[PDB]
Amino acid sequence: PWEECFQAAVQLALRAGQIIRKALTEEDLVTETDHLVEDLIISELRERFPSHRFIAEAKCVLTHSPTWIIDPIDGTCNFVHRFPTVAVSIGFAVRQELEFGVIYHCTEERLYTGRRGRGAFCNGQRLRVSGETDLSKALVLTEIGPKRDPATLKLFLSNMERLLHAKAHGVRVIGSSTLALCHLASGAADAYYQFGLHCWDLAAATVIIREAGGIVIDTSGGPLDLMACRVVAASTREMAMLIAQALQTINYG
Amino acid sequence: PWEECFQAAVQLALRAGQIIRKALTEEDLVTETDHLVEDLIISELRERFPSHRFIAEAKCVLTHSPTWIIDPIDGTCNFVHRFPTVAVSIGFAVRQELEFGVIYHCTEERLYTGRRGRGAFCNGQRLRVSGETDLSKALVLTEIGPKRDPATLKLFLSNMERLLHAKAHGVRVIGSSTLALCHLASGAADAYYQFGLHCWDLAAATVIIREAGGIVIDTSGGPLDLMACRVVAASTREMAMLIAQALQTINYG
Repeated sequence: PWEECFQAAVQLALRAGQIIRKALTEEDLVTETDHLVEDLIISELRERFPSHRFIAEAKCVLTHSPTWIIDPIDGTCNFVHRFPTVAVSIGFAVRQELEFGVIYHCTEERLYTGRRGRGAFCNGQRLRVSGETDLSKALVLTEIGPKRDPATLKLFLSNMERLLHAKAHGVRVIGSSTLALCHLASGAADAYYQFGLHCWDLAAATVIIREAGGIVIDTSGGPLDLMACRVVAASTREMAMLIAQALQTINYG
Repeated sequence: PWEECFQAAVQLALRAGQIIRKALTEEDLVTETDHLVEDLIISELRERFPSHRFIAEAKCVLTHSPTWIIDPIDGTCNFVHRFPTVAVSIGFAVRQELEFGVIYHCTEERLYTGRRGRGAFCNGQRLRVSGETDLSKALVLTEIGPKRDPATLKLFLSNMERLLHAKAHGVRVIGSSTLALCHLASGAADAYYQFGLHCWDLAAATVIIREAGGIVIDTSGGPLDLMACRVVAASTREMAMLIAQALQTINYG
């Protein structure tokens, strides 16, 4: 698939961002809009492409038929706290390979879109990653998984410690893996990494991060594995490795 | 002092944000705008209030005469990386006590202003902190100091570890202490904490964080000390303590 679905996704992404931007208007039970958004998006594509499959929130089991990997609201915590960093992400795959991705920054109203072989764009502007190969001039982004047990957050702190020790020019934790991947998608950041993020968070962000220079691999260096809750994206393969090589396998799924 | 200076600060903050928003337009030597901004701001107030003193970037030595504590650009790193989170902060003090504060989010165009006894406002909207007393429902913000030696970033990771362990509902690192303090200033965040941040970073943010419920104290619980590169702000005295009590003295100045 191509064009028709891509346009449908954009329009849904936008309509969605609106309902969630609006939902943010006033004063933990607003996990209803999440549904409403996912409900809006899916009930419509499921009615326009009846043969398609849908992946959202074991479950993630990607087939060869065109499937939509959707994250109605990335950053619920931000949302529940009205911290203006939340998104809607719609990625589309066919033949078990990511075709396009659409990500809307609801409050800032930034629409990141990337179609394979067609490049990446954020509100009309064509995104290009940075060329940053030196991990000492890198601006690394990350997210603290959903866990909290002393064991998992032992390698978390240490892993961040390694990057910091690595003389890392700076690390940011914005609470929205998708939007963080979108910063890397543009000049904004030089690399992202994490464990515990699901397939619907990197589905769309990867088509973009790729269509704009960038590289998305496994926390091992190996090829990207949607099923494994782990990823490492960066401006260049150089950086993509120094980060991965310096990481330490934690365990999510 | 009061009114006249406050208006002058707003206008300078705005004009400043513009030059820096504009400076962000295109493709590490743009540490000139920093000067230009600080130069603009100071050369004008120093010409409108000749008897005033100015504090900016030992140095911080606050007197009883009206002095301006200025941070021309908070978040140079973000700036150097075009990560859309950078600010201009202008705080004003008289009688060794903070009178008002003005903070401009250059890209988002958000103008946080707070005058003691007159409350806090962000673009006309009146800010109020959250009521969050439970550290398990808190959204904590922080910043990694400018250091990197293994010792200082031993308590950093551990201190964050303690909050996380404390079952902290979430932690964010946006690279802009002022703007983070402004999120806490509004509903956005429930608490902030850090070591290694200078007096010009919390000068203005404190008048605001206070004029909106909020509390700003020392990482010890004691009263706020501008001179010490350390602060702990929060929605309520409850939270303000759990955070402080669980911290571990690091050392900056």
